Amino acid sequence: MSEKLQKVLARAGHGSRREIESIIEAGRVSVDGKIAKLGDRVEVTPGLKIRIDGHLISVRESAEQICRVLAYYKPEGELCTRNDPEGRPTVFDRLPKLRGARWIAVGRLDVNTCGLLLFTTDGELANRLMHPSREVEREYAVRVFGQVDDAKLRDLSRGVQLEDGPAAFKTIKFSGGEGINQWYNVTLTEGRNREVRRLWEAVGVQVSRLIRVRYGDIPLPKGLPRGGWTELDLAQTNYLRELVELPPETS
RNA sequence: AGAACGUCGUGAGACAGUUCG
Repeated sequence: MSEKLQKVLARAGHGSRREIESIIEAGRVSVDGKIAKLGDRVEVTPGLKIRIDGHLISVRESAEQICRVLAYYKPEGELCTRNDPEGRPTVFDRLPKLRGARWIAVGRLDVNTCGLLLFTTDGELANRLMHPSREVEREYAVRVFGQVDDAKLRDLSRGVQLEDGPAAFKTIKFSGGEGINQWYNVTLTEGRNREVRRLWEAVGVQVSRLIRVRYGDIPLPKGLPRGGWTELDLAQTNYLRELVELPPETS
């Protein structure tokens, strides 16, 4: 009943897992006064003393960790990265400051794509939401141009061959016309690169606009400005946890 | 082949990884 040291320290807000591995590898991290090595595990208990460069780090048990969730209306022009080699804007730039924890992005969006991005302090929740084993729904509003008929919708639902293998939309619903364009709401239960655009392209349809409008049981909040965040309340956080079989928080 | 982040994993490697660039 233990965890890799870098998992614990990342949860505590002291860097990413792999960043922390570098610090461990450099002999800078100790447990109970003894230098830790890469791969070491610890069991968080009240008296455990983990230090980085001699400085004590306050840590928490995994199951008792802070589980906050934000809904963010990700705007075009921001990257889903914590460290862009080129220094371009990121989705983390305006999120509220946290100590003793950090925001984890639940998946990524393309820079030029708008829509809902969840963040959470709880990396178990994050992975359970992202990993396709639990088949969490991602819903997009898609504006397309091209011939579409029920046969095409059938093909997209039953599986088409993409460059990186078979893929299918889980649901597809016509949501309205506009000009020489139609809107559809579609869902996927995985998240391959540009998958929504590439599915439509595979059946000869081009995508002019693409907005992520729901992740799991959390819709893009009504009235949330583009580029704005809002924090989910306890009930909503618990609903999201329950979706991926995590127990509810009481706080 | 340029990166990020989670999750497993005494470090060798992994995921039904994530709409990265």
